[PDB]
Amino acid sequence: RLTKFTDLALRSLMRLAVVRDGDEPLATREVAEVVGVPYTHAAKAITRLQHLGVVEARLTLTDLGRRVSVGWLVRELEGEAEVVDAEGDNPAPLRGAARLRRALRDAQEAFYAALDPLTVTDLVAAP
Amino acid sequence: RLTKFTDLALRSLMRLAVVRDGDEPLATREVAEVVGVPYTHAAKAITRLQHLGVVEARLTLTDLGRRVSVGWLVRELEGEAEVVDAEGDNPAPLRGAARLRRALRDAQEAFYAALDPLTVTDLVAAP
Repeated sequence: RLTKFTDLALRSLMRLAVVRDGDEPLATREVAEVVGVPYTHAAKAITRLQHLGVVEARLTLTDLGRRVSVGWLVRELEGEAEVVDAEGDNPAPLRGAARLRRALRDAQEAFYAALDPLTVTDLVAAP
Repeated sequence: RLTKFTDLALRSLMRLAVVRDGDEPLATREVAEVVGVPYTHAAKAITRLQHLGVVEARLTLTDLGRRVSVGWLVRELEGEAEVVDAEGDNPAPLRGAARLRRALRDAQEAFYAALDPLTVTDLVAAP
């Protein structure tokens, strides 16, 4: 599974990918409603997506916002979760623990490897 | 990342892999201490590992307990977590949501694909 935040940001920019013509006014209120979350979590996602340069804030996607690999975007959004959340793991000494930790980091990289090929435009497509 | 339970069971049978000679008496009390968790969670892991046939309970590993693929074992331990935990996800309608859900299930399968090659004996090894 993923991160609740990583999820949130993905859904958010995925929704901002949707409208491309003069469809409507969309800001943090509109998208906080749309993806179905409080405004407090959606400001966090919108801003961390502005700091990663996908959202230009006057809200729309940037060209960066559309051509970016999702596996990398997930790495960047979920890596901070790997920092904050995994600091309170503190597991005990077990024989072979680090050899597993190696394997788990690898399988995670395969998870990310399957998501590196695709963009947000691939997510919200229409053949 | 993984499941707290999946983790727990892995560490448990990994510890039961350790002693193979007449080293000591090991039961659910000993291993609940060893991997550093309450007895209440460790009985759940020990039993779900007996129902998956890796632990013979008179506690040791079975031959099944040693030659099993970990990617499959994780699939089986974390799949029930995919049932219980993901029932309370209930996400809202988003354009392209199911195409993502496809991708996320795939990347997960790549995560598991990297863990399918290895056993518990590979985890607790010694070249």
